[PDB]
Amino acid sequence: NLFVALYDFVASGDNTLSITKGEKLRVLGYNHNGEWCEAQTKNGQGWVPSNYITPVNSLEKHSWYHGPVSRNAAEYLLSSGINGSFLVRESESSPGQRSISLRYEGRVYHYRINTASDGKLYVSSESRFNTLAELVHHHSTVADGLITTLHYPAPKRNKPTIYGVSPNYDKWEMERTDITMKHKLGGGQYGEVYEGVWKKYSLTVAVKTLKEDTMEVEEFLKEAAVMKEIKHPNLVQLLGVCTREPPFYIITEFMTYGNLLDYLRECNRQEVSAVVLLYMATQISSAMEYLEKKNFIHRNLAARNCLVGENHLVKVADFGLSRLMTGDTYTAHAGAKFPIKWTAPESLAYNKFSIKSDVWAFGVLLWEIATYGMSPYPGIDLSQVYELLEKDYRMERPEGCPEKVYELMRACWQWNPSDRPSFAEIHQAFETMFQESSISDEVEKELGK
Ligand SMILES: Cn1c(=O)c(-c2c(Cl)cccc2Cl)cc2cnc(Nc3cccc(CO)c3)nc21
Ligand SMILES: CCCCCCCCCCCCCC(=O)O
Repeated sequence: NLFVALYDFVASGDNTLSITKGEKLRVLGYNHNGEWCEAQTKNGQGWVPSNYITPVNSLEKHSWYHGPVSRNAAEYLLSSGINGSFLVRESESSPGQRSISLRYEGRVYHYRINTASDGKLYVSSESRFNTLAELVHHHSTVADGLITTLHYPAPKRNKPTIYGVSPNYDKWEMERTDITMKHKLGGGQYGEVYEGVWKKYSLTVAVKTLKEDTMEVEEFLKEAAVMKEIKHPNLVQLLGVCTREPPFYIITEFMTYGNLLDYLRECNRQEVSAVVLLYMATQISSAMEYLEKKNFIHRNLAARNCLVGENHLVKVADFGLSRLMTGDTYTAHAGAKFPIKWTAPESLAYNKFSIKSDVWAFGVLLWEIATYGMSPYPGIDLSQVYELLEKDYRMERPEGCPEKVYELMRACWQWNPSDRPSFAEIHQAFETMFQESSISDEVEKELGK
């Protein structure tokens, strides 16, 4: 029953324990939701995140084994590699089905790993092995059917998200004196949000403070309440709150690269190619699929409200969320002012919002991504937007945008909200979109034309 650490973890919450990647551990038990476990190492005993470690008898211990990663995600991971960079992944839908993804001369080759009647694994029928590791080791020395050898495991660059800072049940409150406030973020577009350092861990964070005469208190507290319940890799994560006395604080993880809109407008388009844009759009759809299933609506989905972290990780800002049984409608009080270009027709006309109006906004966000941040509805005056949309006018396909991506945009922009796809359908559509050629290849066909 031994485990090995897959990522480094530094102790700071006094009941937590520091571990080093590759070190062995004995697990004693789990916390209330299984997300943390009490472990013993040669250095001590304490709580560590459960997914930062794995059984010594598990495939995850191998640097090249990335588990449940999709074909498209694999192409993103390997976009930063070289000839011979590779990884082994498993199908999320159908467990047990694995494939090798390998980079060679700027292209990624995908190979299904076959299993014989006696359980042996192989890519080439002439070379079968008892275990996955033996198969990889064999192809690490001779290509034997593959375009080239498997030489460089794709790095696992991102530590798994930890939903909070403690293994204990509800321990959100923290000491304001342990927070050093720094400069405001976003030039004020997000309100009173500042970069800060959480001394106790010398950890950089984002802090929203309830200064007098700004946000209404009930609103601020509801936001804090909602955020305690949100747990998804692509939604900004809450780390703590200071609600014992003013100024109230909401403290979250810090996204280092700012918002997606600015990132796309200022990026190196060589580095941030179509496979990277697809990777980011997919992450956003995953976050929205979660809100959809958890009965929340966003109402402000746009690239300026998506934040970018390391290795193109993208998280949707989750301030302002509203609780709404998925299928019901939320009505805004007349007079509410909305960002017209991202607002669905039923919202513009009747102030009605639902997860379907978020689907419409996602379509506009997808167009912003595909254009590297262009302002929507170019060549059109806002006063005529609703009228034009009613006549079935929709933005034109962005230069180089693959046809299937634009069709998804058009599905999101169906006039009747019930005709639009769900976020579950949208996420699944991205994952199955380029199965017989890469997005890179499709962009080519679109341009060459
Ligand atoms: C702008 N903003 C927020 O509003 C929240 C946040 C908070 Cl503090 C409370 C509740 C909900 C959210 Cl989304 C979290 C957050 C985290 N990271 C960042 N990073 C960021 C934003 C703009 C510019 C830069 C570059 O210095 C870096 N910006 C963030
Ligand atoms: C999910 C997002 C996928 C959309 C990707 C669109 C990529 C467009 C690339 C445009 C090609 C550059 C043309 C040019 O400037 O000469």
